[PDB]
Amino acid sequence: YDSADCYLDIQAGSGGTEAQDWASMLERMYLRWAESRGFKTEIIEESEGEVAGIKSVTIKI
RNA sequence: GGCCGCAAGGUUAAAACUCAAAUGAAUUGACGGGGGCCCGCACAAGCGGUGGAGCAUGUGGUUUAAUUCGAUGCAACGCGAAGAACCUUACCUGGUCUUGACAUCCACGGAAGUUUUCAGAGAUGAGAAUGUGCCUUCGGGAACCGUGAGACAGGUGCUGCAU
RNA sequence: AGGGCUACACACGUGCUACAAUGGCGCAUACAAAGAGAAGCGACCUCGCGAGAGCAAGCGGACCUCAUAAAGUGCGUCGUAGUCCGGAUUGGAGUCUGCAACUCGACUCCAUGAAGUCGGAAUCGCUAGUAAUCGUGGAUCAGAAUGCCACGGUGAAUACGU
RNA sequence: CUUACCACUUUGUGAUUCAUGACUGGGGUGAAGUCGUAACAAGGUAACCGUAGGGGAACCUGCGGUUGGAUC
RNA sequence: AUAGACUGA
RNA sequence: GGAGCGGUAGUUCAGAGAAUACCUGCCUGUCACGCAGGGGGUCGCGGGUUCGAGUCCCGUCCGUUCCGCCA
Ligand SMILES: [Mg+2]
Ligand SMILES: [Mg+2]
Ligand SMILES: [Mg+2]
Ligand SMILES: [Mg+2]
Ligand SMILES: [Mg+2]
Ligand SMILES: [Mg+2]
Ligand SMILES: [Mg+2]
Ligand SMILES: [Mg+2]
Ligand SMILES: [Mg+2]
Ligand SMILES: [Mg+2]
Ligand SMILES: [Mg+2]
Ligand SMILES: [Mg+2]
Ligand SMILES: [Mg+2]
Ligand SMILES: [Mg+2]
Ligand SMILES: [Mg+2]
Ligand SMILES: [Mg+2]
Ligand SMILES: [Mg+2]
Ligand SMILES: [Mg+2]
Ligand SMILES: [Mg+2]
Ligand SMILES: [Mg+2]
Ligand SMILES: [Mg+2]
Ligand SMILES: [Mg+2]
Repeated sequence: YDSADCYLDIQAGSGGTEAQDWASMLERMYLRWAESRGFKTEIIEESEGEVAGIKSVTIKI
């Protein structure tokens, strides 16, 4: 699968809302890194956090 | 498990495991959709605005080689900035330098300086002339430019949760 | 050295100008305060429709310059229309600083003439020379204010009360 | 030789105790999850006790009792 | 008359 | 296998609309709730009639039903 398209799943953990914000900060830099490499970005699913951030994101790169 | 009861259940009554506390009275604050008494353009009475339009300016976001850094409820957002074409500039691209742009200090060479060409976007580099002066134990040098050290310079680099 | 901080599918904050008749425009005519000026303030005269240009006094200033204040008053006109409102945007031609206004300054002249007809939820300031409104000056600064700081002109309404 | 006593051993049925057993009831710990906000102020329907019923859940309601309830 | 909730150094 | 019903906003339902949902701006110290302004599907898929089709007709996937028996 070295040349296969990758699918990234980011789920928040310990930290609650702050963890969700950290997850949102984590996915943003992954998307920007993929854009810099030229890879296509596709938001498969994102379950927005209750207060801030997103609990879980699945993005196809 | 035993006894009692139609039943609901009552009475007697543990163990494993887990924690370093649980708890009572009182004290100082803080808070209450508790009480009482007051103050402020805080409401109430008025006047004029913003939110709709265009433009100026700042910020978040996006973009970008860079879109420099900081300020984020009131108490950030015409804020640091009482003023970015160059400079400022701390950012990016490219061309360059490496005791250095900026300081002390050692030794050596030179006055310092003032003008002309020269190739480069410029930094810089190659020259060419001009003067080569002043205090002066006339013995010195003093200043100001270069060379070679190497102790050092340098940072708008991080932490305002060390100050 | 050049470029960027001025980038632009958007959102927010603070302001300026308007949506006009308590007004636009043309003519005439009164009343202020405060402040700065020597690599600076710049008179008078001449030229340019204009921004400004040439020449050249005065002043280190209660002396000279910046420097006609506007709102106001009189007359005329416009006559309720996106208009003789509004001046965004754009084309052309210029002036000034500065080595150099392409990115990216200010201003002038001709031309064009956008939205905007009083703004939803919501929200702000003000108790007297205050609010509202009108001009003037200064710091920064070679050039670059609708921002900041200060100066005066007209000048209200309302407060039963907690 | 025989009788009596009697150990080993055999049968049936109970008791007690240990280990284990598909499944199942509650209990204790969570540096983060979902649903509410029941208690602490008069906690926003005063709280609690016994009892009965009801409800995802903390809990709600009826009857009696207490102050270990504020304002008045 | 209505009015809920603030994880973890 | 036979006889009917359907298939439409992300979902559930009407015939291109409603509720929920989703943005944006408010309120709030922040979220929720609440207020205000918006957008969102071209009718499961194909053909044919029709000047004209989500609609009418046929075929096809797709789910829903009832029946499929007597020796
Ligand atoms: Mg028992
Ligand atoms: Mg009021
Ligand atoms: Mg506006
Ligand atoms: Mg910034
Ligand atoms: Mg810093
Ligand atoms: Mg620059
Ligand atoms: Mg430079
Ligand atoms: Mg501190
Ligand atoms: Mg800037
Ligand atoms: Mg500009
Ligand atoms: Mg003076
Ligand atoms: Mg006009
Ligand atoms: Mg219009
Ligand atoms: Mg007062
Ligand atoms: Mg000035
Ligand atoms: Mg200036
Ligand atoms: Mg005034
Ligand atoms: Mg409660
Ligand atoms: Mg209660
Ligand atoms: Mg009940
Ligand atoms: Mg009694
Ligand atoms: Mg909750």
